Amino acid sequence: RTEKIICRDVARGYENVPIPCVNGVDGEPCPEDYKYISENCETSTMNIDRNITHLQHCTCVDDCSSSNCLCGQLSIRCWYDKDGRLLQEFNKIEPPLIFECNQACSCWRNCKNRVVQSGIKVRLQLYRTAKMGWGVRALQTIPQGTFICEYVGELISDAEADVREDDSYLFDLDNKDGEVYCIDARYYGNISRFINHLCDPNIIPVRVFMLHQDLRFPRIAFFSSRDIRTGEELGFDYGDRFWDIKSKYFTCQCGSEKCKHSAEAIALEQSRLA
Amino acid sequence: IRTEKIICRDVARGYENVPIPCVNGVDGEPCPEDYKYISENCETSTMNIDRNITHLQHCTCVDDCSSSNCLCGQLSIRCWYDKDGRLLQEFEPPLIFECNQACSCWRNCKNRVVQSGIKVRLQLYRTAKMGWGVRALQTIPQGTFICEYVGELISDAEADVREDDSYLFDLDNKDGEVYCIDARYYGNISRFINHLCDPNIIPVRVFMLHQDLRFPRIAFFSSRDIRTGEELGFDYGDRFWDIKSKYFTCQCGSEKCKHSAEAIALEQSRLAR
Ligand SMILES: Cc1c(C(=O)N[C@@H](CCC2CC2)C(=O)Nc2ccc(C#N)cc2)[nH]c2c1C(=O)CC(C)(C)C2
Ligand SMILES: Cc1c(C(=O)N[C@@H](CCC2CC2)C(=O)Nc2ccc(C#N)cc2)[nH]c2c1C(=O)CC(C)(C)C2
Ligand SMILES: Nc1ncnc2c1ncn2[C@@H]1O[C@H](C[C@@H](N)CC[C@H](N)C(=O)O)[C@@H](O)[C@H]1O
Ligand SMILES: Nc1ncnc2c1ncn2[C@@H]1O[C@H](C[C@@H](N)CC[C@H](N)C(=O)O)[C@@H](O)[C@H]1O
Ligand SMILES: [Zn+2]
Ligand SMILES: [Zn+2]
Ligand SMILES: [Zn+2]
Ligand SMILES: [Zn+2]
Ligand SMILES: [Zn+2]
Ligand SMILES: [Zn+2]
Ligand SMILES: [Zn+2]
Ligand SMILES: [Zn+2]
Repeated sequence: RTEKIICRDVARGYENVPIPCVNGVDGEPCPEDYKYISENCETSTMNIDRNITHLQHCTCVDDCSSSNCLCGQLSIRCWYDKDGRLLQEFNKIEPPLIFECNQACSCWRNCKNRVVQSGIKVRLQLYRTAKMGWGVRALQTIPQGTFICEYVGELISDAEADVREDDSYLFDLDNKDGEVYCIDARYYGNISRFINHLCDPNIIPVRVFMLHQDLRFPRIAFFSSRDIRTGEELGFDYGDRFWDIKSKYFTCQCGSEKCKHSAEAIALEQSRLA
Repeated sequence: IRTEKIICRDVARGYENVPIPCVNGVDGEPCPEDYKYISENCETSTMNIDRNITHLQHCTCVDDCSSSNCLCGQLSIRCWYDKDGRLLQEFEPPLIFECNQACSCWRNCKNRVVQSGIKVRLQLYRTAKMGWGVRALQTIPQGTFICEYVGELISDAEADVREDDSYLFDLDNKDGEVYCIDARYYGNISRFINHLCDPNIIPVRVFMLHQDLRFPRIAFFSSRDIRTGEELGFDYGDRFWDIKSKYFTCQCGSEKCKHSAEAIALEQSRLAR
């Protein structure tokens, strides 16, 4: 079947680049059972602290590439290299919080510590996969450590998440201390709502602070964990919490030799304990 | 002969769509730094703007929002944008409702002028008699968006007690409590726009990515064709000058000046008759 292009830009011009949609698998048209938003939204108010006097900020008179940058120190160091990519030694299993520079800092808008707030730069495509519904793939090579996109949706409380019927787009912010919040991309979301789980993932989520530092509401940034080839599907590890629940209802279709959540893998992890 | 020096390549530090340089060919005054340049309004207490996406009025247009059927255009009061993004008015103050994240239209539709930011080239420069001012670096057709009045959102009760009121902009909320934008400590290029009795820009209230009626945003549009080099200015209003004329008079130098010593005396002469 021909790979028809069915939307020139699912983001309707809201991103720095278009995100087209194609389907060469079945007759499903472009997905429209949600509202594309490029930045997080609220229905009920979350009362995010946006008091500018509450911000920690730097006093740098350079490009914030020195070890003197107070915003880099809020994460030990600035984990961005000169090209805006995560460093090699960056912890990819236990990422630190990133504090980017903000409107209170003395530095310029193009300092070295503003990667996520500058938006999508790589060419992505929404496409129909063979076995996992819609997915997202790269239309270019992407070096390791490159910012891909943010997990964008509706900010909700943990209590609201628990009464939501469809949890297939629910991202837990993992607030360890105090009030717990989630991003639900079911009704409002961006391209990230279509990114599938891979047991051999090529992107990782990182918690980032930009225009506010209300620690209840980290923003979720995906960075590539290795070099990604053109045409390669993007995916992150949804985590054992997700699969511990969902695997009762469906198993992983990633098809990797390393797959941890397939029907075969589940049967092995069960036949063992027996 | 004193030469003009470029003393800052961009007072906005890269936050605007274009750089806004500062020059001084008048005196020894250094680039103004007794404030924090911000490109968007800030808060220093709980304002918590209502951004509930489900409560935004929005349109369903599948075109570029150029038709009269666009709900957002229909909500706008006594004004509209032409095909080039220029504001036309009837001349009750105008009120603009731009399209937003809830509308079905694209980010580049015809009802997105103010939210797309500064497009005209402006310069902060030292004036002869009015301190710093802002002038055009290009021809600006009538109705063109110039810049937004940006600063610290405060309640009118807080505005009543601020010590330096030289940068205080009253939003004049009709229904509900009144709020103000104070650009004294945090502000953008607009904090430097002087009063002119022959003004060439006008402030217009606008809603964009929220419709929290406490906080219209203030957008300046040209009220006539402006030539390169002309100082930009708006009418600060009689309420400003009724109070401030005790302390200083208007130095705009226009033959139409309303607030010089001579104009005030003449107005007092007219009232006495
Ligand atoms: C992967 C991850 C998450 C996360 O929420 N995943 C989602 C899966 C992906 C969403 C796109 C769906 C998840 O588990 N949903 C979920 C769980 C249970 C039920 C039920 N019944 C329903 C839905 N939260 C953090 C991570 C991290 O890697 C690190 C962190 C600090 C950013 C914190
Ligand atoms: C001009 C204007 C305003 C406005 O606040 N001006 C400022 C002057 C300019 C600021 C850049 C300084 C103003 O008066 N300050 C002020 C008044 C009294 C005292 C004392 N003691 C101190 C300071 N507010 C609207 C307008 C309009 O034209 C229409 C509107 C609907 C947008 C509503
Ligand atoms: N590895 C996977 N194996 C099977 N199904 C998956 C896998 N990854 C994602 N999915 C499906 O996609 C859902 C998660 C969505 N956030 C991803 C986009 C989804 N594919 C869609 O078409 O809307 C899951 O709840 C599954 O239904
Ligand atoms: N027409 C005017 N005549 C005299 N002073 C003016 C005039 N317009 C503005 N000013 C001065 O500028 C102040 C308002 C500021 N928002 C404008 C920028 C100011 N010129 C500065 O250098 O910072 C007023 O309180 C006056 O001190
Ligand atoms: Zn810094
Ligand atoms: Zn910086
Ligand atoms: Zn900083
Ligand atoms: Zn798998
Ligand atoms: Zn419309
Ligand atoms: Zn609209
Ligand atoms: Zn529109
Ligand atoms: Zn005057």
